[PDB]
Amino acid sequence: EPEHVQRLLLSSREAKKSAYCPYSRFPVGAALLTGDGRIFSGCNIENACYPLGVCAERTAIQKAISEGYKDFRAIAISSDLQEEFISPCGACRQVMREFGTDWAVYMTKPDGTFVVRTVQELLPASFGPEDLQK
Amino acid sequence: VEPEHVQRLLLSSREAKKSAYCPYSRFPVGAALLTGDGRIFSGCNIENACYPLGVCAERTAIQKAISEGYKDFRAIAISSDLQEEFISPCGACRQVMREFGTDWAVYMTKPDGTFVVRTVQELLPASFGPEDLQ
Amino acid sequence: EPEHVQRLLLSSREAKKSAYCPYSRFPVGAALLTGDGRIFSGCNIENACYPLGVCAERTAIQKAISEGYKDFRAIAISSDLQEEFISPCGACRQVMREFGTDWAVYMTKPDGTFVVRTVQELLPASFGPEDLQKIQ
Amino acid sequence: EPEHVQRLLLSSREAKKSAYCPYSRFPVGAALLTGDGRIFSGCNIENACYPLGVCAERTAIQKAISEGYKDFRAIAISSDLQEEFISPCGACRQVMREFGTDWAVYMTKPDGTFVVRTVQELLPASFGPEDLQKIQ
Ligand SMILES: O=C1N[C@H](O)CCN1[C@@H]1O[C@H](CO)[C@@H](O)[C@H]1O
Ligand SMILES: O=C1N[C@H](O)CCN1[C@@H]1O[C@H](CO)[C@@H](O)[C@H]1O
Ligand SMILES: O=C1N[C@H](O)CCN1[C@@H]1O[C@H](CO)[C@@H](O)[C@H]1O
Ligand SMILES: O=C1N[C@H](O)CCN1[C@@H]1O[C@H](CO)[C@@H](O)[C@H]1O
Ligand SMILES: [Zn+2]
Ligand SMILES: [Zn+2]
Ligand SMILES: [Zn+2]
Ligand SMILES: [Zn+2]
Repeated sequence: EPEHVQRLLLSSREAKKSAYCPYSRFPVGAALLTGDGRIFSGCNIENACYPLGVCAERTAIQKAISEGYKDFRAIAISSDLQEEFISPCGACRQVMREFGTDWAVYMTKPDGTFVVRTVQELLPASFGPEDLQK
Repeated sequence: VEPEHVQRLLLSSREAKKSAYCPYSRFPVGAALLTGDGRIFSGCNIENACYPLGVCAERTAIQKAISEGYKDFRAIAISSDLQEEFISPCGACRQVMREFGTDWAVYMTKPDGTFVVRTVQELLPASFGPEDLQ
Repeated sequence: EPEHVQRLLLSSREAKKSAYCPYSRFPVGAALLTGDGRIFSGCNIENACYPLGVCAERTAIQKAISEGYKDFRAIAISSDLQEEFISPCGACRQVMREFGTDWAVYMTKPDGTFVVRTVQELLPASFGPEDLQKIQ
Repeated sequence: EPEHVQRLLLSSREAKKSAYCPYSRFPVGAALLTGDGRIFSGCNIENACYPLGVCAERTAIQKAISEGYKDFRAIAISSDLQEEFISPCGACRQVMREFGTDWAVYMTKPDGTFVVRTVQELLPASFGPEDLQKIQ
């Protein structure tokens, strides 16, 4: 829905302002839209020990889940990288996939252009909960 | 930390634990942190079918706080369903805590409300940190 | 099958025996084939704190890199799932991609059947070194 | 220094040469001594996505486990930092603890000086395997 898309894209851009990224100096914002229209946002949060950082998409998803929301319709991602749409890393894709494959990922540039792909399209033939079921 | 803030933290952590996404371990964890200005942020563990892609309660709480512009932390309380052990932060959580200072308090609780309190410094002595990269 | 595929399949199946997986009871093996024909094995190694585990594919890659090998041709993955091909998680795909998009992932079943996809296919529109302007 | 200490320190220093760290430009080496005398080396291996990196200590431990070794006597860590002994991060401490608390961590400087602490001392009142035991 055009109302929700625009709010989501702006929320992702705004979330970027809170990024804690003194090591990469590469800020990332994300915003997730739930089934009932609520938006949760997040940013990357780095650690002196690089592996202990977290991505924007996961900050947003983790916030939503902690507040009792597991039904996601879309997630938008923003960065300062001008030359390419910001794409989720594989770890973020796997966390997205834990909560379904059919939902939309908006990969943006600072100028407001974007491309959309589903979680399924971004993580084909995925490992998932089904592997551990039965 | 005032007994009133401690009680608020204990209740917040236990309440947050109810939202835990942990179908793999069936080991729910909640956490609540207190900022300098008295705001409380809570979190829970959020697991993934690929075990390494989960996140701990403490980090969900810290990441939520940072995403909303708070990096000044006074205390964090942790809750679990383990009756016989105080719930202790894993080393990754200790390292994320340490990114935001060593002097603050960690309340490791039991379900009955008894707890052990230690500083981040005490839990992670001679720590790796931002100074290693200066 | 070609000799190198036979090698990948056997080494990956063997690697699974070393899995440290008391929590999931889901053992995974991986075998990584380098450009010069050397195979590096790996397995999942879990931790009481679930997020601190590592996957088989990353164990294998990390072993190869630590020994000075960065030219990877193929990696095979093995599990105990008889009725599913074992697929790499997104984190493993991202680590694979750090070392290139143009190499093969063999997703196997215990009966020795498999599906092959490239890293590029498994991680379309990949985040990577270009995002940090490291390709210069 | 005892012969096994000399070996640990030299192997850890040598392991640093293999570091894949184009993002931090902060190379780390580790050397893990098993009960039977075998040394496993490791180095940090970074990723364009910073969280997908791995530390030297875990590279070494994961290699050892993958080859069937779980009895660890000591681990030494090396870096290019002259001003500070290189200390393991909390994640590495937690992985060390999965395999016991009574063993030794040598935190070194490039000049060969070091401080030694046990895993227990570096990770007091630790979360561990017992937290997840079925019967309590
Ligand atoms: O937030 C992100 N989302 C994408 O999925 C990948 C990249 N990032 C973050 O960008 C910085 C550089 O890797 C890191 O801080 C990293 O976590
Ligand atoms: O939230 C946690 N806090 C402590 O730091 C460690 C343990 N956990 C969580 O407990 C489950 C079992 O490892 C996992 O889901 C794990 O993330
Ligand atoms: O080794 C793996 N490779 C694939 O990328 C994903 C699955 N795994 C491992 O399987 C167990 C369950 O998630 C875990 O121990 C997990 O790390
Ligand atoms: O290997 C390490 N051992 C210590 O436990 C912590 C630091 N590191 C590594 O140093 C770089 C900067 O955080 C990173 O590549 C990081 O993984
Ligand atoms: Zn990511
Ligand atoms: Zn933890
Ligand atoms: Zn994996
Ligand atoms: Zn480490």
